[PDB]
Amino acid sequence: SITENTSWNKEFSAEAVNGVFVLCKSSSKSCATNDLARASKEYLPASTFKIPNAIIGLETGVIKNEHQVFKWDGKPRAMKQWERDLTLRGAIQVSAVPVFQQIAREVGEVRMQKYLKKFSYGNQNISGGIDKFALEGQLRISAVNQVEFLESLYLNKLSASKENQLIVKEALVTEAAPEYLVHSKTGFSGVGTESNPGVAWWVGWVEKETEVYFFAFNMDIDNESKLPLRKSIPTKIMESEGII
Amino acid sequence: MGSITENTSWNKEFSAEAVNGVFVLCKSSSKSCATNDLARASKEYLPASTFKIPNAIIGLETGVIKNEHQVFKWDGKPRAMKQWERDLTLRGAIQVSAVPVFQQIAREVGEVRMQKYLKKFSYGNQNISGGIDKFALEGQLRISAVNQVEFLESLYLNKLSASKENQLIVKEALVTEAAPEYLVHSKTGFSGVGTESNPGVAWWVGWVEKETEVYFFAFNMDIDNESKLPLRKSIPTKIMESEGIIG
Repeated sequence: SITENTSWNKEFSAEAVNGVFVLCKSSSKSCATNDLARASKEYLPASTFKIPNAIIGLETGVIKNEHQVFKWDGKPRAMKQWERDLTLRGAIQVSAVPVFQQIAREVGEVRMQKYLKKFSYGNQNISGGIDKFALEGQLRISAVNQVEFLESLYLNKLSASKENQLIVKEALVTEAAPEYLVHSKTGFSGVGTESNPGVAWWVGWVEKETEVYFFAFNMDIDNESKLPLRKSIPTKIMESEGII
Repeated sequence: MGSITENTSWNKEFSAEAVNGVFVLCKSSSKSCATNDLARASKEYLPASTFKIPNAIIGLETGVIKNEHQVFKWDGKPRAMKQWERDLTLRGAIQVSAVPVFQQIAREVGEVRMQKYLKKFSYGNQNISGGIDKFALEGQLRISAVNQVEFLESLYLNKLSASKENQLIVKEALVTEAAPEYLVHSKTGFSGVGTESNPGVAWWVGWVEKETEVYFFAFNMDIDNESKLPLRKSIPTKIMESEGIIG
C-alpha cells in the first residue's frame, strides 16, 4: 500500500526538482509519497548499490571481515579522497567506486546474480560488465524496492548472516543524536545526456524513540550544483513530520 | 595494551577548569597509550553507567535481552528522571543511562552469571557485592582508566567471551557521533556528587575510528558539583581535537 501525500510538494516545487520521496513508518506495509507512479519507477542505483554489494562481499568471504582494510595500490583514482587505505565504512562513506568495483569482480557474475535474486533487488539486471552494471549498466531499482530492501536489512531478514547485516548497518550510520539515529546512503549516476538526466539518491532509515521510519529519495539531475538537494528536500520533509 | 607513556602536556585542559582527572588515549595500530597521569590511570573507580556496556553484553548473552529490537517497557511507577519514564530501545536506555532498566537486567542475569562474565571480561576488581542492583553505582565494583581501554579494545575486536553478534549489537548502541571521516563510540558515567573530602567520579569512555586507525579512550575526574559534569566530555574532546583525531 502506497498513499499519495500532497503536503510535501512545496519542497520539490520551491527547487524546481522532478523527484520522489517514499517514507514508511514502522514498516513497508504502508508508505507515503508525493508521486505514486515515480515511487515504483526504476532507476540506476549508483553508489546505493554499495549496501547490497557490501553484504554480498562479506557473505562470500571476499570481504574477510568487519576490520578488513582496502589498501590503495598508489594507482590514480577518480577522486583524491579515494586515494588512501579505507575501511568498509570509510569506503562506503566516500563512495569509493574502485574499492567496490574490485569487490564485485571477485564476487563475480554468477554469485552476484544469485544474491540479487535472494535480495529481490530491483530488476536484478547485472548485464554488461561486472564493474559498472550499477553505474552505467542496466540494473534498475525503485524508491519502494529500496525501502523494502532496507527494512529487511534493519530486521536482519536478508539472506545473509545476522553478523554481516549488523556489520553493514554500522558502516551506514551517518547521523547520531541523543534523540535519533540515522542510517543512510547517497547515490549519483552522473549528469546524464541529451534530455536524459542522471539520477541522485538518498536512502536509509531513522530510528526515533521506539519508532522506525524507512525512507528513499530520488531526483532527476543534469547539474552537479543541484546535488545537495538529494538530502535537503527529504531532510526538510522528515524535519516537519517530526522525525529528525 | 602494549605500552603507556605519561604526557603532561594535556594538563592545560585540566588546569583551566581546575579538574583533578585523567585521560588515557591509546592508538590501536602502534599499541601505545599516552596519559597525563600514570598514577590516576591505574586508580579504580565506580563504573556507574559505564557498566551499562558489559551489563548490556551480559544481558544479551544470557538471553535476558532478547535482541537489539527489544523494547524495555515502562510500566508507570515513577522513576528518578523524566527521561526514563518512557519505553526505550537498548540504545535508548544506554544513551539516557536509564538505571532502573539495567537494574532489572542485572537482577535477571543474577550474581553467579554476572560474576562469571565479569571474570571472563577482566572487568575491574570484579566485586559485585553491595546488592545486585547497585554494586556499580554505590556498591563495591571499581575499574581503572587503563582497564576500560583494554576492555573496550576487546569489544571493538569482538574478542570478548560473548558472541560477535552480541558485541556488534552493543557496539551499534554505543555510537554517539558519526561523521564521514570519523565515528565515535562512547559512554558516560556519574556516581554522584560524593561526600565531604571524598568527591564523586564522572566518566567518559569509548573509541574513535578515523581513517584506518582506532583510538581507545577513557576519562575520569573527581566531581563534587553537577555543574561540572559537562567537563567529562569537553576536556577529552579538546584533547582529541588538538590531537587531530576529531573535528
